[PDB]
Amino acid sequence: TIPHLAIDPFSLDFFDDPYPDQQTLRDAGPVVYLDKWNVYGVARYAEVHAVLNDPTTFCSSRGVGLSDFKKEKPWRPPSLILEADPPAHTRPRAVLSKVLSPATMKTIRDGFAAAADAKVDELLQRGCIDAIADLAEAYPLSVFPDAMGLKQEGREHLLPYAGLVFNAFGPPNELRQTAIERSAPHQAYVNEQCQRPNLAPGGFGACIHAFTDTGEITPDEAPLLVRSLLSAGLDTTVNGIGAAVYCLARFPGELQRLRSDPTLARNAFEEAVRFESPVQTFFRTTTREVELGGAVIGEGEKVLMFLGSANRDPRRWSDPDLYDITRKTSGHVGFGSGVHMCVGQLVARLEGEVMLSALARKVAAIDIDGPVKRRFNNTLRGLESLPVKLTPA
Ligand code: HEM
Ligand SMILES: O=C(O)c1ccc2cc[nH]c2c1
Ligand SMILES: O=C(O)c1ccc2cc[nH]c2c1
Ligand SMILES: O=C(O)c1ccc2cc[nH]c2c1
Ligand SMILES: [Cl-]
Repeated sequence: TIPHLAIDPFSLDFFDDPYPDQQTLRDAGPVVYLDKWNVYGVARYAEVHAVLNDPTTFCSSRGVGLSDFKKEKPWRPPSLILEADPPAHTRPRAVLSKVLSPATMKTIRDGFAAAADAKVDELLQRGCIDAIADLAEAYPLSVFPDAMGLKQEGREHLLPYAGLVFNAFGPPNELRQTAIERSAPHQAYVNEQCQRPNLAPGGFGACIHAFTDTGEITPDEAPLLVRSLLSAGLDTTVNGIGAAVYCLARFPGELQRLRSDPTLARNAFEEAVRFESPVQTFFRTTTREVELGGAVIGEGEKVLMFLGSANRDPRRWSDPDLYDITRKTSGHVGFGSGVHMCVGQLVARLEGEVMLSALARKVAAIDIDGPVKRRFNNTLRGLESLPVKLTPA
């Protein structure tokens, strides 16, 4: 018997306060059935980790949102990387892994760190700033579109295009419907920027298109791979940085430990990813009967993984509701796990580290001062507005 729960993890009330319900999702049993969306769910670390690490049984090619692409029309042409299984997955994965490699990171690191220090110096001139518009959004907007080689015009579409992508993995609720109704101008902007003549030399976009020259990908595949980094590579980093600042603001003792040792920046960012989990959920579809958490699930069944919940499961983590910058974070699933584990994670940690290093060296206190506003999305967790006073060191 699988416990049935009436919890809607894509409701606004859930997003506004997910932690009691994520507890119930873990504590009802290792596998649950959600009445609202007629789907099975796993919320504990053990099951989440196990499902991510068996892609043959728990496939991604039938979609990693609620929609089963074997039965339903995808809202757009599927991603060649996220919505593919090995072996088809492997060549696109290899392309993007090379494009966002450690060696690539070394070549852009100094520019990113200089941008982050300039950003923080400038916020300190105003003092009262919005840690989302002025920092978690503005910083990645200042580095990532340029690292891609995007033109200046139309960049206002990038944040809402990714809200659309992340809303679309959800169930058919109002967030998802309104996003698709409003999608056409964002998709048109992204489609044009995926084309080879629109991507500046030296940037990730042109680097992807250079794989056509050796035959490693076709000219039809290359724009779809650029489209993956424009879908996945901005709003996630915005929300991880936003999380990290919100954590440092709510946990003033941790900000003082980071000031005491700025080399903790990279880990303080990793721990914000665990603690907030910007990507809260993904689905897989079984490709055979499987025993999961003691229950036998049939072939062809969607399974929802609660990544945020797994990252707070007291089965795996000591004091999971505490933000601890020296936590051993290795093994969190905020970037996934296994063959699809975030191929952009070094870009994310690069941005997060240099920004928290700049904060570590320049700022003495971060105090929330003004109303905090959450942004609701089917898959992304983050704030719309976080008004803070920054006190210079
Ligand atoms: C804090 C920031 C980020 C978080 C939390 C995040 C989270 C994730 C997660 C959970 C997955 C696994 C998907 C699955 O298992 O189905 C993933 C994969 C991926 N991420 Fe990220 N990511 C972040 C930043 C980035 C960036 C900066 C980029 C690109 C520049 C990126 C590009 C991708 C792509 C293309 C995949 C698909 C990899 C695959 O299917 O093999 N992400 N990400
Ligand atoms: O043009 C489209 O909307 C569309 C939607 C779904 C798919 C699946 C492969 N091609 C598509 C195009
Ligand atoms: O601040 C924005 O422009 C904005 C608009 C829509 C979304 C959807 C996810 N993040 C957003 C930011
Ligand atoms: O390949 C993509 O288009 C894509 C879209 C969203 C996500 C979120 C994690 N990885 C992604 C890849
Ligand atoms: Cl699209």
